[PDB]
Amino acid sequence: NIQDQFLNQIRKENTYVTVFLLNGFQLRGQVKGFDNFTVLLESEGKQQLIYKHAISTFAPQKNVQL
Amino acid sequence: NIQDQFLNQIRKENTYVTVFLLNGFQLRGQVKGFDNFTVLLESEGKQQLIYKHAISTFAPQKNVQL
Amino acid sequence: NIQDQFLNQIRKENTYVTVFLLNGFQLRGQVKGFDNFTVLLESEGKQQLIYKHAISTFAPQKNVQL
Amino acid sequence: NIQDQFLNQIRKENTYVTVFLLNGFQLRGQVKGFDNFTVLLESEGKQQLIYKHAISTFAPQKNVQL
Amino acid sequence: NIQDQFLNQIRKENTYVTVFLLNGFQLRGQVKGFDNFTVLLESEGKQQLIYKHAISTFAPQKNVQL
Amino acid sequence: NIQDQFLNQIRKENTYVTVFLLNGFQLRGQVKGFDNFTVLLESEGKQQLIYKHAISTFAPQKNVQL
RNA sequence: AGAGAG
Repeated sequence: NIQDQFLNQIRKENTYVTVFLLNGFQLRGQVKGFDNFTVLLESEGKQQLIYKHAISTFAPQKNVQL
Repeated sequence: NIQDQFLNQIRKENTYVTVFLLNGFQLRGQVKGFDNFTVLLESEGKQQLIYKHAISTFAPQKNVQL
Repeated sequence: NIQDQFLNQIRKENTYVTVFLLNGFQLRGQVKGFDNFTVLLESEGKQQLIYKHAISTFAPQKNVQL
Repeated sequence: NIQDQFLNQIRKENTYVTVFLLNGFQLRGQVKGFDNFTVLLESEGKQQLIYKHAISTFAPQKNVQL
Repeated sequence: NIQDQFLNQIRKENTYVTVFLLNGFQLRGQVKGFDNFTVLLESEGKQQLIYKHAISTFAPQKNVQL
Repeated sequence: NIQDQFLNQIRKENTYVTVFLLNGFQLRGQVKGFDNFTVLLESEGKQQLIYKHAISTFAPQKNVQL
């Protein structure tokens, strides 16, 4: 499982991440949680629960070790 | 399971929530209930059954306790 | 199950619902049936079979009891 | 199962159908086949295999008995 | 199973096929193979692995035998 | 399985692929890993985790053997 | 957030 490798690191190394969404919107934050369906993003003040189905791409601040 | 503590908790506390849809359209209100597939939002007196497949992000009012 | 309650109640009541589609399009009419994948809507004497995957939000005209 | 009722009739009564798609495109034809994933449309000369996932709505030429 | 006789047959006969994507973009070519999730199209010398979730419609050259 | 062959072969060969996204967006880089849900792409020293649900087409630079 | 595909 890359996805889970990727995301748990980005989570415990508190990396800043841009989340690109399906529509083109770009969100920036830190991942504080994830399950099979959803990502929990700390992003500009707020806790936003993102549906994985609406995410296109994670562009990390610093590249992850996998 | 974060999705489900997120949703149940913002439901118990009538947190005011911004739901952003996949299309960009954004909706505002409170979650009356949810199941596997759908989120019942009240939106100023009014009921909207939203499919979660049409939902991108929950941005609640202040931060819940997970 | 909120979806099925919500949806059998609007079918029963013969409620006028706005169905916003994923593209923003809006239909209106009344529900005549559903299954796990589809909603049959009458909208001006015409039956339209809508897939639930293309639906965003059902906004009914009087809130529902569930 | 409405979906299958609907579609098998529209198929054996050779009804003309507009298929509205997720993007708004409108296609017109007769259903010559369907499986769980796909619809076979006779539509302006050609046999087009449509993915159900890309279909929003079937608007039949004459309303179906269900 | 229509999808699968459709695809295998247009693959055996290098039928020229218009694939319309979900976005409207349309692509033209021949199907080299397919699996559960993906259609290998050759498109003038060139290989494109397309996810079927990104595909709306197959419009082949003349009509195949199903 | 064509997808996994296709994709392990471009990962092996270190091929330059264009990945067209569902929105039309184009990325380019090379595949470093995949799982059943995601592709890890390096595109200019940066790792991007793309979901397969957001991918339309992988257009590689030299056709693949499968 | 009222529908004809590069």
